[PDB]
Amino acid sequence: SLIKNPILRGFNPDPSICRADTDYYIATSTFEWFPGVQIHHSKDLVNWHLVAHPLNRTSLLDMKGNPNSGGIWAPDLSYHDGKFWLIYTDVKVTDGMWKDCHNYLTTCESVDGVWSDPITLNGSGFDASLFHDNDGKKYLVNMYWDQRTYNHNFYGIVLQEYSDKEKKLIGKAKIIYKGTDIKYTEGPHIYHIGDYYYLFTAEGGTTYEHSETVARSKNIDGPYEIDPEYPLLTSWHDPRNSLQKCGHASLVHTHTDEWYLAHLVGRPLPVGNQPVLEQRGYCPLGRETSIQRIEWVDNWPRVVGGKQGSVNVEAPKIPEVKWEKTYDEKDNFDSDKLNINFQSLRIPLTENIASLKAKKGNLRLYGKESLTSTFTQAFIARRWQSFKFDASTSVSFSPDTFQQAAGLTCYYNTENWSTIQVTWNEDKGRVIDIVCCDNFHFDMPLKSNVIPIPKDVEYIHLKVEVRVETYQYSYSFDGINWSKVPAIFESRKLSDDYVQGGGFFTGAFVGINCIDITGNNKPADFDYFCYKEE
Amino acid sequence: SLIKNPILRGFNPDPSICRADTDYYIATSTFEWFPGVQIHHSKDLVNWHLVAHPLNRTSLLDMKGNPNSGGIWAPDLSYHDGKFWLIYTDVKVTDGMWKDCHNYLTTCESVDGVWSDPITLNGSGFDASLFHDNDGKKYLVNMYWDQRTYNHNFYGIVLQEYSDKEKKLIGKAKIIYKGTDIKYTEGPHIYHIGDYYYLFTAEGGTTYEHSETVARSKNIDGPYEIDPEYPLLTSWHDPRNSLQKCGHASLVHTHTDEWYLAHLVGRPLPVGNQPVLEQRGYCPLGRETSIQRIEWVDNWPRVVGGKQGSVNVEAPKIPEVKWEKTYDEKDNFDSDKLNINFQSLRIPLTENIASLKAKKGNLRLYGKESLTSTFTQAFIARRWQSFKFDASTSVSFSPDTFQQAAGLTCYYNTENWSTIQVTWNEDKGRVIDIVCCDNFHFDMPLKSNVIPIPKDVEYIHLKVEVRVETYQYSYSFDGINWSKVPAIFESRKLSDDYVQGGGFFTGAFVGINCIDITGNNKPADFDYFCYKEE
Amino acid sequence: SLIKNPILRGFNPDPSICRADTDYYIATSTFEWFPGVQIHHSKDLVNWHLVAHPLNRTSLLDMKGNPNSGGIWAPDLSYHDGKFWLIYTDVKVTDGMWKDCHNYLTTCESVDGVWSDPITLNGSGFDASLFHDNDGKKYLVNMYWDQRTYNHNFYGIVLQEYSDKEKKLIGKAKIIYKGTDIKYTEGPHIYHIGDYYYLFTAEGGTTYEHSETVARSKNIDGPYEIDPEYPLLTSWHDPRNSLQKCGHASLVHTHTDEWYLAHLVGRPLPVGNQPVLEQRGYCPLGRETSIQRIEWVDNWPRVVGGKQGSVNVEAPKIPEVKWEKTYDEKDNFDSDKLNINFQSLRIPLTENIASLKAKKGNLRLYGKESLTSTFTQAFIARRWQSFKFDASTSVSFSPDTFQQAAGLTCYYNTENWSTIQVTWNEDKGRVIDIVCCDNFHFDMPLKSNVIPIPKDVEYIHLKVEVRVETYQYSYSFDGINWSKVPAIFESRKLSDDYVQGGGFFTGAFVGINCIDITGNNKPADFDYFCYKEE
Ligand SMILES: [Ca+2]
Ligand SMILES: [Ca+2]
Ligand SMILES: [Ca+2]
Repeated sequence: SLIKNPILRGFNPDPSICRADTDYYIATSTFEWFPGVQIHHSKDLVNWHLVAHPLNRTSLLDMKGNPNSGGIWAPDLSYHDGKFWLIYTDVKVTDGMWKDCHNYLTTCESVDGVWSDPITLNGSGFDASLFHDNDGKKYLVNMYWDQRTYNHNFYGIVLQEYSDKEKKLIGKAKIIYKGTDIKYTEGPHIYHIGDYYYLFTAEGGTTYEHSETVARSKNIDGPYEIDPEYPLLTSWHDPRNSLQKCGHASLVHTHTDEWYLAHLVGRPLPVGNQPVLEQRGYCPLGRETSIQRIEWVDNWPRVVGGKQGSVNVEAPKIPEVKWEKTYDEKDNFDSDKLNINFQSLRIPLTENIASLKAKKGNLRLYGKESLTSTFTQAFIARRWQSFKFDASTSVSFSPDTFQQAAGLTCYYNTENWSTIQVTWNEDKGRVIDIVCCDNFHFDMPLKSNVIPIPKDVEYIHLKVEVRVETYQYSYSFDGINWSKVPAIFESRKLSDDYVQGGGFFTGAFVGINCIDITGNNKPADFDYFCYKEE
Repeated sequence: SLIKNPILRGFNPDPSICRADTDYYIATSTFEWFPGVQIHHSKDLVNWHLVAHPLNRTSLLDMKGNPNSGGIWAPDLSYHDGKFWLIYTDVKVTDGMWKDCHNYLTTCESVDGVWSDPITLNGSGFDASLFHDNDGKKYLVNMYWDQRTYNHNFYGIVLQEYSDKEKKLIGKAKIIYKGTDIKYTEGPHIYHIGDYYYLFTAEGGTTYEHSETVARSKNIDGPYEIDPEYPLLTSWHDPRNSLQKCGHASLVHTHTDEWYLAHLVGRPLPVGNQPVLEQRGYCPLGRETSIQRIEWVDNWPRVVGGKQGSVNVEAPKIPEVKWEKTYDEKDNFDSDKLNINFQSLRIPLTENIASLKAKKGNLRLYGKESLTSTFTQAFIARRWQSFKFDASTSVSFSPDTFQQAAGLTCYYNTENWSTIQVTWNEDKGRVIDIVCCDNFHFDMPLKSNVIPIPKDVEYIHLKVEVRVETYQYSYSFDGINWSKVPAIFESRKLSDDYVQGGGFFTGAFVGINCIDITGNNKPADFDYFCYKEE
Repeated sequence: SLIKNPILRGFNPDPSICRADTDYYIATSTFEWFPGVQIHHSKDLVNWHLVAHPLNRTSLLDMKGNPNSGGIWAPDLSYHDGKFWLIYTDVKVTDGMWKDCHNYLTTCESVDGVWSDPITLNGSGFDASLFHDNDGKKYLVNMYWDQRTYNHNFYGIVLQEYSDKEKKLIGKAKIIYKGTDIKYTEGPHIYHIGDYYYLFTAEGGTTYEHSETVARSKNIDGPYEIDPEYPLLTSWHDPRNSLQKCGHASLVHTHTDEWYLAHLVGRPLPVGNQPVLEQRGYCPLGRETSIQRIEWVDNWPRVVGGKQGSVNVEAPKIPEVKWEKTYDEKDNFDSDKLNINFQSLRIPLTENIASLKAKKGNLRLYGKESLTSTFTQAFIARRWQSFKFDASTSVSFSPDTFQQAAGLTCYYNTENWSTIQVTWNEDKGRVIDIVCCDNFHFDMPLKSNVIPIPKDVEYIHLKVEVRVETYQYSYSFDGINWSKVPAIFESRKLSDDYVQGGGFFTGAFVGINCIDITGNNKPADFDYFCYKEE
């Protein structure tokens, strides 16, 4: 039938699409969220399911203390010589005149297997991508960073041979391409198709000015000619399109000899009765992945349906394979494996932080550092993947100080979040309370009007109802009757477009956490986690 | 004989003084600078020498990724049962509603020995201090942090028994004191002298409003009565005093039965013809350590000469012992022990970052991340310890891209520094250039007028002349004749008082670094480092 | 009965005290509020009443378009040769490197009479003051402004002879005094007492650093020796004193041969459990006037009871004379003279803006510009003179567009106010709504929850209840039953200490206004204005 974009919803940027015989994979960036690199699978490009996170051990990925929207930027997944190859970037500095980062290569016979110890590559820029040429040679391309303050930082595309035999980059690196006048030249992928090397790049920056352009050359070294009809993909000029920020693309040639282009987009909340060119939108689901049909004209790729990118796209000629949901709407924590849709911040969880074993049918979180910490948070979360949903939990917790809190949280980064918590007060004992951070402005809007929790309540039920432009928390002591808490939040405030700083690259999550400042590691028992889209 | 304050000059805050027989030691905080905790020694309290940094391995101190002015906050050094005890704090969050941190205990027979594996304490607040009572019991006191947004964060002082036998805190923790109306109640120390437990606290915050106050109780638990003459120590009311920010003190009873008080101070640059109450001063030497003489009146300690603190103080009745200087004014790097006055950022130096062995008579730095990175900088530095000095070095470096640079740097934190570098330009090849960052605003003021370096120059000499309110760099190709580079910098911009953010707790350094963004680890060889105070 | 400071409450800064035989007057500055210069009168210094505003016509005072806290700065009232002399300053630029202003002289045989057409003086600084020497010569003193960006702006005090015969300043102006290291040298007054000319000056700026110092000379010309014990007056060093910002004084010698010192103060709102040195306070009543006793020691004046100034001060040896209240708690607008405690912004009211004749027993305000206009507002208001009070009104108004609004307002300046309004909405007709501006951040907190007004309600009753740290509006359709509108405001946000910008010199007002953007001048009739302190 039809592909319906986005195919990968909520936080799923920088799609790297990869064909392995008749299997299709997209790797997306995960930034500070662990484990690293989401890999989704499809047989038909219409239906997708989340199946792996290769970077799942400290030896592959060490992001303790990483800044928000540092860590895993755009990943590159390829398949060649009977194995998968993953190029990844760990970004350590996300703002200023430098973007210190490190690029690595790991491999694996399957995407869900145990990936090899990483090979050190370079760090001259992010967006490293591995090209396997048909003569058996291999090359890394990446953007080359120019820190000089009076220059634009995006110096062009650097190319260097990689040797699998020597496990290193070899020979000299060369700038092969400088990009167009749109600039922000990044995301390089090379494809050798017929008589040309095609160099695909993202341009314009990952905002509403995002695009993809194609250039081509008879030789890998260039010089590359820019498509006369550049860009290939962009909706910058069309503020009304459902898909915005169209860029950072990768190309696949299906086994059915068809051509598809994966790319990221943003889908703004309704902007309302406001100037359409000035207010391009807020995107709480972050950067999602969409896919377009490609046709060839005069040996240049072209986006079918127009460069703005379409929502409803002609599917390839492949019999459909639908997938079961990869989570239960109500997760009862009856398995010793945490659901693949849950991630934690920066580091691998250990039994000292989170346990499914300590108490059957519960997730026990042992309190760690606050919601503001870039080190160790006892906190697991999953993506908002719709503008309307309910998420909920119930938690058993016995705090005896305000330094202890456990609850349900909507979270973007360390200075942009809100939460409803079970905590403690000197005069009222156990209470429900609300805390939030709006671009590093902190508030507790209930003040003294916290809600006392009766001593005989074992599990406090906590719910968030996300309703497009706003959301609100509720609680229940019996799991049947719910009371609203009078604090209404704006969803746009958990968006790429609202958050401050050089790194604005993830999206809204909802999850559950336990804070214990005292160092006593107080446990909170969560009986379940629900997430139901409407 | 006179104690001439400050006794520990340049960045040396939060002094914890400790007597072991006739040896006196002061520990000061080091924040992100590694190895952690400076220990100075003295026989006479007049003459001090730097002798140790106990926190010198990752198992003791792991600050990779730590924020500026996180890491080691005020330390606590004591001597008892024939060994030294060091309480220390690794702060992970330096701003906002929380101050996530962790307290640890380590021990050693000597201050310059190999300190034992750390014992885990608590994290309810920083400023942890270990009190050894005369009945063989031991207690930890620290500040208790209240995150609640409508409350002052400084909830008071918490007390908990510590068991050496069990290697842990035991029993219940209790708040014992809430502080005065000055607030910012921190730096708790308990001394059991005669019939009272005395609780010393720092209050007012470590700015110009800093003070020390004393409270006393017949029991360790309280309740504590406050000195009717509080504070014990402060120069807030006297903006003309040479010593400012007088607070965070510790008390020593000398072996001669006299009483002295170590505390931190700031010494402002000249304020010039400006309102003396308004412009209290900028302190590029950070917070330094001074000592006051204490006398007793009605069982309360009192600072001799006035609570504002005196810059010169009558020394105890102990014959003078002077110490050899701990560095050479010209360090020729002919030894394979990096001088004790050099520190590096956050992590232990390895042979892959810095080497004295690779080339005899040289410090080789293998290029790592930029001056804005909280991860791995190939950068070693020493404190500004005077308002007027020269420092210089000479460097052999062959950069082939603007992503490589090595040079001489004045540095406060990742967003406050300036540097003169040997680097490369497309058109002129190897050149001398200036880069700076002023509260995260970057500049390269030479623009195109960078200084070409002749191909036959092996070592480029670089120098900074610091002259109280301004400093300026110059360079030499022969080691004798110098040319000034026309960028004049303001010393006040590398001061606690000027830098933005919640962590402003270090001081100006001067050092040498090598940046290589490419990942090639290009070596720079430094033939010497000179530091000479005028 | 004691003098109970402040003697002039609410916004009443820069007291210039003046004796005329056995009558005592104090002139205070009015900035943008018209008519200009308040004059209060007393027989006994204990009891004061408001009696005049000299600057009540455009030819004396034209402030159309003046910036906030521009206009009438400190005035100077004297009595010599059987008449009153008023020096006043019209400030046109309140921030940046200049303080463009103009000084004038007017005279009158009585404070409440018709003052003479102004004589043009100079513009070299504000705080001009007319000194009448005992030999018939007269002199103007003022501060002399230095705009140079690398200098403190306060160059010192300039002296120049003023000729009543020629109606101008004659001879050369000369700098006679440079001030102390406190700087912000301003507010010069000269008194020839015995063998000395005493020059009193304000220093430190009109914040918590405010003070007064005294210097003396045998000649009017200097050189002036500064009091060894300076300052004469300040509470800077005592953050707990009820009177703060003590400075900008004037000295009076009573007919009973006693000496008193009028000066401004701020009285902060309770600061709560917050650091007392850091949070010195917010003053919604602006700068008020107090009076101290002076005694003489070694021919230097000294404040009786300490430099900090006392709240309750011993009265002079003059029989008590108490005054009638100068307004009715409930003003029914039955007189055709608007009460003396009402002022308007910048310009004289005319019949086209406000009328008491149009409809007897009502104030009719004919709609003009918005609350953000520095030109023409149909808005009359009176000072907050206590931290606790109720003010109310009732209004008849038939808006037919959201461009029309009439109501009750708490107001500091064009970008700091709030109001409850009768206005109009497309779907609901006449409604009550809330508007506020917080340092130029505008909000309408009710959003869609406006309150419909029944068509049959003629007068809508509007009230504010000010209760120390907060205040809140209510309305009543029957004048008996009031309902609170759910929007709580912070009184601290209508204070000198909160408002942003270079001019922060007035204080909180409450009044009534009518806005009609359409240009149709729609009338709003107000039946009464109530102000009741408790
Ligand atoms: Ca369960
Ligand atoms: Ca050497
Ligand atoms: Ca009336």
